[PDB]
Amino acid sequence: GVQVETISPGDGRTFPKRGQTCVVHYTGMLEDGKKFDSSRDRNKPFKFMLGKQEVIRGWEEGVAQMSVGQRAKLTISPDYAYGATGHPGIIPPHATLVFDVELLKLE
Ligand SMILES: CCC(C)(C)C(=O)C(=O)N1CCCC[C@H]1C(=O)O[C@H](CCc1ccccc1)c1ccccc1
Repeated sequence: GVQVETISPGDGRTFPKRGQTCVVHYTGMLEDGKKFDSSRDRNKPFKFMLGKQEVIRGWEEGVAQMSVGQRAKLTISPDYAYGATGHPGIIPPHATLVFDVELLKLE
Protein backbone atom coordinates (compact mmCIF):
# COMPACT_ATOMS: atom_id res chain seq x y z
CA GLY A 1 0.00 0.00 0.00
CA VAL A 2 1.11 3.63 0.58
CA GLN A 3 1.62 5.01 4.07
CA VAL A 4 1.09 8.82 4.38
CA GLU A 5 3.09 10.42 7.25
CA THR A 6 2.68 14.21 7.66
CA ILE A 7 5.62 16.71 7.76
CA SER A 8 3.44 19.91 7.78
CA PRO A 9 -0.39 20.08 7.89
CA GLY A 10 -2.59 21.19 4.99
CA ASP A 11 -5.88 23.17 5.35
CA GLY A 12 -7.84 20.04 6.32
CA ARG A 13 -10.66 20.81 3.84
CA THR A 14 -9.45 20.97 0.14
CA PHE A 15 -8.65 17.42 -0.99
CA PRO A 16 -7.96 16.60 -4.69
CA LYS A 17 -10.69 15.06 -6.76
CA ARG A 18 -10.59 13.04 -9.97
CA GLY A 19 -10.02 15.28 -12.95
CA GLN A 20 -8.18 17.97 -10.98
CA THR A 21 -4.58 18.89 -11.60
CA CYS A 22 -2.32 18.52 -8.54
CA VAL A 23 0.68 20.85 -8.47
CA VAL A 24 3.28 19.32 -6.19
CA HIS A 25 6.87 19.62 -5.17
CA TYR A 26 8.57 16.25 -4.55
CA THR A 27 11.87 14.54 -3.66
CA GLY A 28 11.88 10.76 -4.29
CA MET A 29 14.21 8.53 -2.26
CA LEU A 30 15.02 4.87 -1.97
CA GLU A 31 14.72 3.32 1.57
CA ASP A 32 18.37 4.05 2.31
CA GLY A 33 17.87 7.85 1.80
CA LYS A 34 19.38 8.00 -1.69
CA LYS A 35 17.60 10.65 -3.75
CA PHE A 36 16.76 9.53 -7.24
CA ASP A 37 14.92 12.74 -8.31
CA SER A 38 13.46 16.05 -6.99
CA SER A 39 11.46 18.85 -8.63
CA ARG A 40 12.75 21.04 -5.80
CA ASP A 41 16.23 20.78 -7.46
CA ARG A 42 14.63 21.98 -10.74
CA ASN A 43 12.63 24.64 -8.85
CA LYS A 44 9.57 23.91 -11.04
CA PRO A 45 6.52 22.06 -9.49
CA PHE A 46 5.44 18.83 -11.10
CA LYS A 47 1.83 18.71 -12.37
CA PHE A 48 -0.33 15.57 -12.77
CA MET A 49 -4.14 15.05 -13.11
CA LEU A 50 -5.69 12.81 -10.54
CA GLY A 51 -7.39 9.74 -12.00
CA LYS A 52 -5.80 9.99 -15.42
CA GLN A 53 -3.46 6.99 -14.82
CA GLU A 54 -0.26 8.85 -15.58
CA VAL A 55 1.54 8.51 -12.23
CA ILE A 56 2.20 5.41 -10.11
CA ARG A 57 -0.68 3.93 -8.09
CA GLY A 58 0.76 4.87 -4.65
CA TRP A 59 0.69 8.56 -5.83
CA GLU A 60 -3.00 8.49 -7.05
CA GLU A 61 -3.83 6.94 -3.69
CA GLY A 62 -1.52 8.95 -1.49
CA VAL A 63 -1.83 12.44 -2.79
CA ALA A 64 -5.67 12.03 -2.76
CA GLN A 65 -5.30 11.83 1.02
CA MET A 66 -3.63 15.24 1.21
CA SER A 67 -5.22 18.66 1.70
CA VAL A 68 -3.82 21.79 0.00
CA GLY A 69 -0.76 23.01 1.83
CA GLN A 70 0.22 19.66 3.26
CA ARG A 71 3.69 18.19 3.15
CA ALA A 72 3.90 14.48 3.75
CA LYS A 73 6.15 11.44 3.33
CA LEU A 74 4.54 8.69 1.25
CA THR A 75 6.12 5.20 1.72
CA ILE A 76 5.01 3.13 -1.31
CA SER A 77 5.34 -0.66 -1.63
CA PRO A 78 6.79 -1.97 -4.96
CA ASP A 79 3.44 -3.30 -6.13
CA TYR A 80 2.13 0.29 -5.83
CA ALA A 81 5.10 1.68 -7.70
CA TYR A 82 7.30 -0.06 -10.41
CA GLY A 83 6.91 -3.68 -9.20
CA ALA A 84 9.32 -6.20 -10.52
CA THR A 85 10.32 -4.07 -13.53
CA GLY A 86 11.63 -1.08 -11.61
CA HIS A 87 12.44 1.94 -13.80
CA PRO A 88 15.38 0.99 -16.16
CA GLY A 89 18.56 2.39 -14.69
CA ILE A 90 16.89 4.45 -11.85
CA ILE A 91 14.73 2.27 -9.60
CA PRO A 92 15.69 -1.45 -8.99
CA PRO A 93 13.16 -4.33 -9.20
CA HIS A 94 11.05 -4.72 -6.07
CA ALA A 95 11.98 -1.30 -4.57
CA THR A 96 9.97 0.48 -1.76
CA LEU A 97 9.92 4.20 -2.65
CA VAL A 98 9.81 7.10 -0.23
CA PHE A 99 8.48 10.41 -1.57
CA ASP A 100 8.53 13.78 0.26
CA VAL A 101 5.57 15.46 -1.39
CA GLU A 102 4.08 18.91 -0.80
CA LEU A 103 0.67 19.58 -2.30
CA LEU A 104 0.92 23.20 -3.42
CA LYS A 105 -2.13 23.94 -5.49
CA LEU A 106 -5.09 22.36 -7.35
CA GLU A 107 -5.84 23.56 -10.82
C1 LIG B 1 10.09 11.14 -13.30
C2 LIG B 1 10.26 9.63 -13.02
C3 LIG B 1 11.02 9.32 -11.75
C4 LIG B 1 11.34 7.78 -11.79
C5 LIG B 1 12.37 10.06 -11.83
C6 LIG B 1 10.21 9.72 -10.51
O1 LIG B 1 10.70 10.48 -9.67
C7 LIG B 1 8.81 9.12 -10.22
O2 LIG B 1 8.76 7.95 -9.86
N1 LIG B 1 7.66 9.83 -10.27
C8 LIG B 1 7.51 11.13 -10.99
C9 LIG B 1 6.70 12.15 -10.18
C10 LIG B 1 5.34 11.50 -9.95
C11 LIG B 1 5.57 10.14 -9.31
C12 LIG B 1 6.38 9.14 -10.13
C13 LIG B 1 5.67 8.66 -11.41
O3 LIG B 1 4.49 8.44 -11.44
O4 LIG B 1 6.42 8.60 -12.49
C14 LIG B 1 5.86 8.34 -13.79
C15 LIG B 1 5.95 6.83 -14.02
C16 LIG B 1 5.19 6.24 -15.21
C17 LIG B 1 4.50 4.92 -14.91
C18 LIG B 1 3.38 4.90 -14.20
C19 LIG B 1 2.91 3.76 -13.71
C20 LIG B 1 3.55 2.63 -13.93
C21 LIG B 1 4.66 2.65 -14.66
C22 LIG B 1 5.13 3.78 -15.14
C23 LIG B 1 6.68 9.18 -14.80
C24 LIG B 1 6.28 10.42 -15.08
C25 LIG B 1 6.91 11.16 -15.97
C26 LIG B 1 7.96 10.67 -16.61
C27 LIG B 1 8.38 9.43 -16.35
C28 LIG B 1 7.75 8.69 -15.45
